[PDB]
Amino acid sequence: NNEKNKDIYSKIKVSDSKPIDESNLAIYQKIDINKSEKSMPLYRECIDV
RNA sequence: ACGAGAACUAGUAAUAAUUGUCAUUUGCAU
Repeated sequence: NNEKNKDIYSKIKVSDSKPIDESNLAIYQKIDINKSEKSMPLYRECIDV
């Protein structure tokens, strides 16, 4: 419940990732999943499963 | 025909000699 979590932000440190080789890269469409499905006109590249 | 008249307070040598504008202190927490 935001217990001074902004202060602990400085006391928790995350290093960046190691590289991601291409073969795990693929393109996906944005899907608006509601009771009837709809597509978003553009795509986003994503990391594969 | 003046207790007068002559007569460079002159010559030699410097501000020198050893010293550092240094000693610590994250362009930092989203």
